[PDB]
Amino acid sequence: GSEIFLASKRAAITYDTDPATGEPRAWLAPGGTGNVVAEQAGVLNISWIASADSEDDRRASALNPDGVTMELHSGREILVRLIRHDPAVFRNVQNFMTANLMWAANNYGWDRWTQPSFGSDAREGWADFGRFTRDFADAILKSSAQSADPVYLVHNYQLVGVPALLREQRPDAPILLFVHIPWPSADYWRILPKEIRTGILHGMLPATTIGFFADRWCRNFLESVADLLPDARIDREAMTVEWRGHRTRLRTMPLGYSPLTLPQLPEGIEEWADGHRLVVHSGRTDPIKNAERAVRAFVLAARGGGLEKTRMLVRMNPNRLYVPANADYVHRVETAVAEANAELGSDTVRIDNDNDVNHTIACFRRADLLIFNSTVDGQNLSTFEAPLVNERDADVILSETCGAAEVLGEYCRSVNPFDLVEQAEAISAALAAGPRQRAEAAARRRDAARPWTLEAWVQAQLDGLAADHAARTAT
Amino acid sequence: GSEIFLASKRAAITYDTDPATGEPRAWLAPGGTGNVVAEQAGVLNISWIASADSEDDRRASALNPDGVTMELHSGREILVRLIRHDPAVFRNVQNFMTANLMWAANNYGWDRWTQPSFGSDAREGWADFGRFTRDFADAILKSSAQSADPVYLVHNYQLVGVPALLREQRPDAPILLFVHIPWPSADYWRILPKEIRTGILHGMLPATTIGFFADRWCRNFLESVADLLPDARIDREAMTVEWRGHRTRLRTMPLGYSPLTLPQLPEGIEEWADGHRLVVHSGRTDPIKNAERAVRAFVLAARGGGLEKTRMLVRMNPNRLYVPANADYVHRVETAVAEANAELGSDTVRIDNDNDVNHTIACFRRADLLIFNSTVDGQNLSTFEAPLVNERDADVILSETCGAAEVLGEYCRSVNPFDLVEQAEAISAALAAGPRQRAEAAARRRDAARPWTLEAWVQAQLDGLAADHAARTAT
Ligand SMILES: Nc1nc2c(ncn2[C@@H]2O[C@H](COP(=O)(O)OP(=O)(O)O)[C@@H](O)[C@H]2O)c(=O)[nH]1
Ligand SMILES: Nc1nc2c(ncn2[C@@H]2O[C@H](COP(=O)(O)OP(=O)(O)O)[C@@H](O)[C@H]2O)c(=O)[nH]1
Repeated sequence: GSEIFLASKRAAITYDTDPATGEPRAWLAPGGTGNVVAEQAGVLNISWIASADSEDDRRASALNPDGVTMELHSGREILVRLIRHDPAVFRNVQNFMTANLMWAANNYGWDRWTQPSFGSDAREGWADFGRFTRDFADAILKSSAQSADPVYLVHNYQLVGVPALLREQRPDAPILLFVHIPWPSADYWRILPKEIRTGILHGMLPATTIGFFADRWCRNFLESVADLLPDARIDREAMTVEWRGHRTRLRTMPLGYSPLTLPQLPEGIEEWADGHRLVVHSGRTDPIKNAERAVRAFVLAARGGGLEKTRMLVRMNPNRLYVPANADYVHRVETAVAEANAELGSDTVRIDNDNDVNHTIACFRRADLLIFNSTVDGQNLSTFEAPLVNERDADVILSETCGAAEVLGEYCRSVNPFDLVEQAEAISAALAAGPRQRAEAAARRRDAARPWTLEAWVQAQLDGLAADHAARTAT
Repeated sequence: GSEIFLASKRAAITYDTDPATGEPRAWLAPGGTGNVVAEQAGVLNISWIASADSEDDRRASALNPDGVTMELHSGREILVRLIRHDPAVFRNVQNFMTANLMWAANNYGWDRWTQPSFGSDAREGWADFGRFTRDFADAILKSSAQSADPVYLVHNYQLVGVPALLREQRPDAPILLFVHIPWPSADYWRILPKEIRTGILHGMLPATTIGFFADRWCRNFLESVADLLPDARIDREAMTVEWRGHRTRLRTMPLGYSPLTLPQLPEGIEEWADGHRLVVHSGRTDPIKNAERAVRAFVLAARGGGLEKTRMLVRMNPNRLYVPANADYVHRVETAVAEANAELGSDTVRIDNDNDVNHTIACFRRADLLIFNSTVDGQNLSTFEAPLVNERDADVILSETCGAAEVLGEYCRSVNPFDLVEQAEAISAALAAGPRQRAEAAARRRDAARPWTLEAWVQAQLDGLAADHAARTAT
């Protein structure tokens, strides 16, 4: 029976009051990673350590300092411990991860000619990240003080410094670090200031296993290590790092969707889309989602004819609008949608900006063509969800730089996300395709997407960690 | 006796009139590559094929379509053949090579989030590049039609398509291709439209040898091949590619300086610099030269004290001012220099913009600190010339992303060109260093730079090509 200690940037908890008694309730959101880990076979118990990121979170942590036991179905339970970081440190590290710095570092945001220019702001953000990293390590370790053989699962890029600190106190523990975002090319990674580009590698490599969604990110990580750490010896075939006694295995662990996640359309959208084939692009208000280039490509396609009764919905998820790169991205999309309507006709392209996840699934079902043309994406789960719920045999245009292209690229229209001509031709070809060809393609697409569930991904992590821990013990 | 056929974008020829007779003269500029190749031992004769890029070049070409024999010293000669391309095709290919496209592709200019967006303009530029590529191949082959065992030396990025066309007609010939600019990471190279990113590789790989200035570019090239061509088999150790029968060797061939290049200062500059230590940043009007970040770093250093009697000259070489990225780069430097003077005092930082190699060498000699902090640079020969002529024991700040850092990085202050804090600290430390420490460092620096001459680089090319041709013949 494994004793699991899961660390992640957030533990999705819903806070409200009971509709009958009014007593305050806090219970876990279904479909989380912790809820799935607790269901696995070799799991005796599980603790979930995450950050307090709301005012409710701060009360819950202060009022239950060592963690609260939350009941799942089937009589399972998790000890959820929320860390109350320093407010000033937390807010700076949160800015440290946005496109103001670290997001642009791992999601290919800088042109090098004009950006970035690291000042004292980067040195202070890095110092605050260290304090934030120790906050997690001490909490994880204190939560696992009484465990004989704790198993550590460290998720999200915010925790890349945690493995070294865990290994410092627990030399023999299995430590998995999983990064949900891409790893950039060695030349791109070393844009970062020296203390950050090397210090981040020093924090991850003591892990037993480092997991990414895609082979490409594992490859770039290995090249970044070989480039920056001369005493490190990499093996691209075996996917391993040898560094100061640490043996580290790099693993690709693709994720697709959670069945528990898979309603009506947003207000006005159904009537607006009536009588028209509906092109749908969906994604967060993040520059990587590439909705501006999608809109331009839809215009280049419409100039080629055949799109007279076709409209485009740019479904958008508001997130971190306070980041200049995100707001600018919305502004650039709004411009392109304005110019698209100014040439093709009023109400040809529409933007819908909201958090209703049911509205997005409703858009997935209605779509006649799905565009997921990210400039880069750690994986992009929407490109798995959308074909699985779409009952219209919609084609899928998928960027080759999405992590999901390694799994689904053969079953989609794979495109260079920077080439408007190629993307316009894919839009035109996808809509010219007949009903029978689209139906057979969508069946092959759904079959390729179905196996990549949350549970299989968690099983991949545990089995993978178990095997590399056995290996690291022998070597 | 080898029969050499050198191809390059330009053959530097000076046209004017005799000061006594007035008859028009056309003779080769000393120190060119062709003049040095003709001087080697195993060279019986040599033909130099290049583009006509002036009106004098066009009249010279029209009047000698098969080439004009130009006399060198010691009774040697080269057949210089200038190609008269189609003006509309030529002008489009020149734009194809500028930062409007291909320069940004190999010199890391795009942020991916907002640039680039390839339209029909890229498809047409590529078609014109093909026509331009055939112009060179037929000219090279027609110049080598009567040669029994021709040796082909193809220089400059404009000719990356030439090796395949030569190999098409001369299956057994030694073909060297040398690229003077960096090769980007595989993830970055594949920004380009599919027909370009693969078609450029298809044109390069039939070469017997592909040469770069730095190990990093050879590595990135190999990774680009392995990523884009599944039938290609690379060997990172042996530095080779196996593709459709072609055996291709990748070689690093560093170049430093030409002794023939190594006077009066620019007007006003000597008096302006009198009584002050002079920081000197020199480079073309190209965004990669990074003069904007150098000026900001000089300001961060000056805020730390110790620079009260120090001034900095941003020496600039106008080149392709018609390119938006170059003009914007000049504008951004002017802004930074304006704000530097508005904070530290009038006439602290000065820009000197003109094309005069003698003025730049004079600035090299006067400098007390040299900054060559390129965002990226294929090699950067200025970082070799400047310490070799500087008689003031000036320190050298050298960007780690310059190809020259592979040779001189250990002997300079190597910096991350994007970190203003690190670069400011290097400026401060370089100016705080005492006379004796700087003198021993400059002596070691000159000793490391001295062997990398033009002649040694040409010998590297011929010896390297000879060895790879013997290997390719056996296999
Ligand atoms: N909360 C919320 N989630 C959404 C919305 N639209 C889509 N989603 C979900 O967010 C996820 C998108 O993740 P992914 O495509 O990997 O891109 P990410 O933003 O980088 O995680 C999918 O599971 C969607 O079902 C929305 O409006 N609100
Ligand atoms: N024609 C001309 N050449 C210059 C000037 N200033 C410097 N140079 C030379 O141009 C060369 C610079 O090359 P390099 O540093 O490799 O950068 P590149 O411009 O990208 O090739 C050096 O040989 C300098 O001596 C100038 O004002 N005019």
